[PDB]
Amino acid sequence: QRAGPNCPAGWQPLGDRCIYYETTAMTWALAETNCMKLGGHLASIHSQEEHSFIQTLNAGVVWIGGSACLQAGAWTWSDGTPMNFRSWCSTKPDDVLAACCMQMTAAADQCWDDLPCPASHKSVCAMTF
Repeated sequence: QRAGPNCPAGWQPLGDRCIYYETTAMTWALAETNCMKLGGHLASIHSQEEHSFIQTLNAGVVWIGGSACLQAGAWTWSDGTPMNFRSWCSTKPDDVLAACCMQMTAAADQCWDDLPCPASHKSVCAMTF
């Protein structure tokens, strides 16, 4: 008798860790809110190939990077520090109040590009224990 796979319940312990995914267009507001109630936040990437994962699914854009709309040139994670690895294309254009919620389109040629926040795109959430 040894009950204990990975996650507790109402989650998705794919492999070992725990991650979530959706399809219906639900931006930061719709995603983050529902995601918060679950227990986690907008997933991220490190192994790179994992980035290919969300790109392989294809279901809109993915809100993953953080946010910046109350400082002078300061981009970080959702609520921490910044990341690395990103040689898709040149740096994002502009960086004023015009955009507050970062965004990485998913057209293959769209390349990363900040957004103003309203753009109901699929949700990509991850988590651990």
